[PDB]
Amino acid sequence: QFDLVVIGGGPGGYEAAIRAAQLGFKVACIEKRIHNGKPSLGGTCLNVGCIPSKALLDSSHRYEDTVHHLADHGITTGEVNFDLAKLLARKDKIVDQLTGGIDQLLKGNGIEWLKGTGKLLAGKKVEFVPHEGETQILEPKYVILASGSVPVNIPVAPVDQDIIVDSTGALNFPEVPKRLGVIGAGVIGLELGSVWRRLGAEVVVFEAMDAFLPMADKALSKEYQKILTKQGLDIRIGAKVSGTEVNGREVTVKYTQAGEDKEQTFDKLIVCVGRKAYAEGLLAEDSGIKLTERGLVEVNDHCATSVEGVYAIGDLVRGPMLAHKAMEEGVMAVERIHGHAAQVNYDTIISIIYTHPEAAWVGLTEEQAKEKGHEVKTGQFGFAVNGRALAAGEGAGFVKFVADAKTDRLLGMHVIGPAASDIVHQGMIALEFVSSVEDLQLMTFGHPTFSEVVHEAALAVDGRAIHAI
Amino acid sequence: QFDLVVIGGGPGGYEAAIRAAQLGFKVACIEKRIHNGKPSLGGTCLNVGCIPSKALLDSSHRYEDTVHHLADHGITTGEVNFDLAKLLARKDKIVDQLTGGIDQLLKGNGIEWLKGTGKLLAGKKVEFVPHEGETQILEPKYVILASGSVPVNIPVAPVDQDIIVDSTGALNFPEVPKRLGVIGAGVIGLELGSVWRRLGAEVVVFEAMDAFLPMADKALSKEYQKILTKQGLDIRIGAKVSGTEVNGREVTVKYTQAGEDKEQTFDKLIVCVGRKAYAEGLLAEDSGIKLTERGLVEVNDHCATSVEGVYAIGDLVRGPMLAHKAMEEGVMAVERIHGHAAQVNYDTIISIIYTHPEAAWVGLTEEQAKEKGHEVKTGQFGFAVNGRALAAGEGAGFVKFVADAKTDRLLGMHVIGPAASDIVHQGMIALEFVSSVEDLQLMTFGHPTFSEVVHEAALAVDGRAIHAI
Ligand SMILES: Cc1cc2nc3c(=O)[nH]c(=O)nc-3n(C[C@H](O)[C@H](O)[C@H](O)COP(=O)(O)OP(=O)(O)OC[C@H]3O[C@@H](n4cnc5c(N)ncnc54)[C@H](O)[C@@H]3O)c2cc1C
Ligand SMILES: Cc1cc2nc3c(=O)[nH]c(=O)nc-3n(C[C@H](O)[C@H](O)[C@H](O)COP(=O)(O)OP(=O)(O)OC[C@H]3O[C@@H](n4cnc5c(N)ncnc54)[C@H](O)[C@@H]3O)c2cc1C
Ligand SMILES: [Cl-]
Ligand SMILES: [Cl-]
Ligand SMILES: [Cl-]
Ligand SMILES: [Cl-]
Ligand SMILES: [Cl-]
Ligand SMILES: [Cl-]
Ligand SMILES: [Mg+2]
Ligand SMILES: [Mg+2]
Repeated sequence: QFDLVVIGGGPGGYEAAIRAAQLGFKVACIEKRIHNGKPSLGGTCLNVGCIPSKALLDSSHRYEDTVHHLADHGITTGEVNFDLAKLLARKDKIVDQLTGGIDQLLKGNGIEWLKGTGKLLAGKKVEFVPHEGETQILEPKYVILASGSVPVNIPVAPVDQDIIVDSTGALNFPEVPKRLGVIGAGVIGLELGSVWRRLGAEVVVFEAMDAFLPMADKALSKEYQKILTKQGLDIRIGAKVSGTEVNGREVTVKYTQAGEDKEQTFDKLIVCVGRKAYAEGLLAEDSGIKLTERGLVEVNDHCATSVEGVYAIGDLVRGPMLAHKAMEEGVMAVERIHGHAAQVNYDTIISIIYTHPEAAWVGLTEEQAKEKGHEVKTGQFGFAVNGRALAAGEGAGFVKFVADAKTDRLLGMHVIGPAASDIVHQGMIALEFVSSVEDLQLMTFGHPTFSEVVHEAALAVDGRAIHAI
Repeated sequence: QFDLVVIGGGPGGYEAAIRAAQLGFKVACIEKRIHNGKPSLGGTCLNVGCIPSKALLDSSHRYEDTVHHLADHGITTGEVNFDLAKLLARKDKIVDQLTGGIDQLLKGNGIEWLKGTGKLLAGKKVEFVPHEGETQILEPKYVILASGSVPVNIPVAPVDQDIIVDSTGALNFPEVPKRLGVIGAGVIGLELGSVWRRLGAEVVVFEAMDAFLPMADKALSKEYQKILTKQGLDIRIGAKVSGTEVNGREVTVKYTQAGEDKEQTFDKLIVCVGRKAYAEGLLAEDSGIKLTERGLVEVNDHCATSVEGVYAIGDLVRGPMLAHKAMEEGVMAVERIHGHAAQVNYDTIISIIYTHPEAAWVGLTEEQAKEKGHEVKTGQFGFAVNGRALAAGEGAGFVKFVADAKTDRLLGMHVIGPAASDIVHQGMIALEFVSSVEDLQLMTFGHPTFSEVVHEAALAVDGRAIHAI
């Protein structure tokens, strides 16, 4: 007998299950994934997404760093080699450890992991079809839909798991492709392209839109594109793929650019133009759940669906398709079910791109602030002259703040540089506390540290950074 | 002619000068240092302190990582070697670039750098004795004393800057010593010891006191001692040096620990038992400035001396001997001179140790909180299970929070691990905003990041971390 049934065992689903167990609910988490013959919790994030991509980014970064960034330190290595199979096996081991860890967490919280598929029926009943055995009809009072996402498909570039792959296949190439095409220049394509480029592939990253990273602050995307291009990442803009032709162990990409039909041949092609909500087999025709024209489950600000007691979260519903967004939505849904007015602040959700250097941002871009009626003032300071960055040999990028000129209210923070993914949390925290730019100016930041650039950027908003020319 | 005269061109002094110039004052900064044959600003921090030590820590960390932490990633190399002269030259070039940078900042701000010594005479008069030129007596309205510090000297281990060196010589060894003795297990000794150990030295560190890092939280110092010892730093607690003996190119350290007289021989010995205020040639006998006990210029909370119009900042006065403390006291002194009730919060000053892994803390330790009357609750979470840390091969250490059990007020943060120097700024900001533990619990931290360990530790304070087994 379960009070709450969660359909989906990804970041959203398992976080919700754990929080519910902490609050006294009798919980079931239904998750169908079987990864290399083992049922596995963790969703996209752990099994074929965030974690594996971060592992390959770290290993490939170490390789590039060893070949190209040791000479200035007076360090020599002679030959430098990588064994791709060992590099990939390390990633697989990390994934195994982490998915085993979540399984242990559910067991420790007294949560039952139902291995199989779940479907929401009328009256909030849930059909559980196990991998092996008798189908069960559960009758919970509450249900959290957390079915996540899958890759967007491009009909003219069909994935075959061999020459043309999606992000899953891109994390598993058995050899480094000599020529690699990547369709999509969002966070996923930039990261996957960087991994293989560092390991020796000649990479072309296609972006069909006329703009690079459209949701990022324009100053950030402009500088970031410049930085990635400088590293050898060939980002091709205004290129719309119109067809593909697989001939043996090669694939030719036909694309339109500047009104002309062009072509380029690659050894492997990655299709990563985004992800879409996945809800196949999620809802019975009489579930009573309202859908949107774009394929999402409709919810309000608190993730509540049209059916009382049924919440929907993560990549399945509106908002940035990020792991932490799914996790906090899971917690919010459970707390709401339990009567607490929990709320995710969608204006303080962090975005990170794990390239090197990293890019990260939170809050409003300069354009968004202007669009929303703010009289805007901005300020930025670079890592180029930062003592810590020079010592580390990582003097590139900057910290930019967006603020209100009338109230001095901090509205957004945009960063490219060392420790960007952890530095952006400083801005996120300041935003949660409704910080003014002055609040940050009055604080003592450690010296020498990458973080003091944050302080200098705060001073620069009012044109008074100490170390500015 | 000058409104303000600052005696000392270290972080405290030049920071004060620039702020003063921004506020419209005509400023003179008197700095005597002659480094590598020419006059140079930046003080201890830039010339023989923070910056050069950070450069060597980074290069030595690269060497160690290349020898020992590439195999797990499937990366192999030929025989790894380092050219010590070139490694040191890199550090020297970074210091030269930075010192030149400060010089051009003073000129850009319309500040006159007087190259020579300064002395506060009666009636706020200041005697400038240039290195080359006529001596002049200036009559400013305000004076800031920022003469800084120098190492503590111990007649038992006299510095010849060859066999027995202080922190300055320790940053310039012409060859890696096979056996290195380090007197002092403070931040500086742990860092200098780590540099040379990484480069091949067999290192022993003597600490006179019965405790390791007594100002740190006990849980942090305990784990940190274990980590550093396992790396190869033989940290000898309660080891009091009674004498040194130099025999040719070797030095025997005689010392007492646990009741027994012992000795060991080394190729080099570093003396870094702390730093003391430096005020030689700073004050005329009739300057009118008050003193305390050991050797500090007495000042109130705003760095005001007993003489109206005269302030004293940085290592010259009470408080943590840190660059950022000097920097903030310099800005405070200048804003007080200008009429504003500026204030430095000494309970939010960050301490960082730049070993690998890094250690960092801010606020109250668990013992300090109890001493001040708080009913204390604590929470901690480790990087060992953090996905980002596993991906990076940095899975060690933890984040620990100290908080009041009755009011939920956050009191301190203590970190060992990846990005510690930057993660600790998150705690610093939360303390500046008078954060409760619940405030941090309700925030969305990015996933996967080292920073989400902060969130888990906040939740662990109330025994509800989602990922705690
Ligand atoms: C290559 C790549 C890299 C990424 N990198 C990052 C990053 O750096 N940072 C970041 O924040 N995000 C990243 N993401 C996105 C992140 O993985 C998702 O935002 C996150 O996994 C969404 O979590 P979720 O719980 O909503 O859905 P999912 O993680 O997709 O989990 C849903 C789970 O439910 C299961 N399921 C679906 N339907 C049913 C059913 N009817 N019955 C039983 N089980 C079902 C699925 O098997 C799936 O495992 C990345 C994604 C990819 C593909
Ligand atoms: C090896 C080492 C590593 C360190 N690492 C760190 C770290 O990681 N983080 C950190 O926060 N701190 C660190 N410190 C400490 C830091 O360098 C000091 O706290 C900081 O430099 C203090 O700045 P200041 O302006 O008070 O004095 P100083 O930096 O000492 O500057 C004072 C300057 O004034 C000059 N002077 C003195 N008397 C006169 C006079 N009468 N006339 C003219 N000039 C005069 C001196 O020559 C000196 O150049 C380190 C120190 C050392 C030795
Ligand atoms: Cl994808
Ligand atoms: Cl695939
Ligand atoms: Cl913008
Ligand atoms: Cl201490
Ligand atoms: Cl303690
Ligand atoms: Cl005294
Ligand atoms: Mg066009
Ligand atoms: Mg306020």
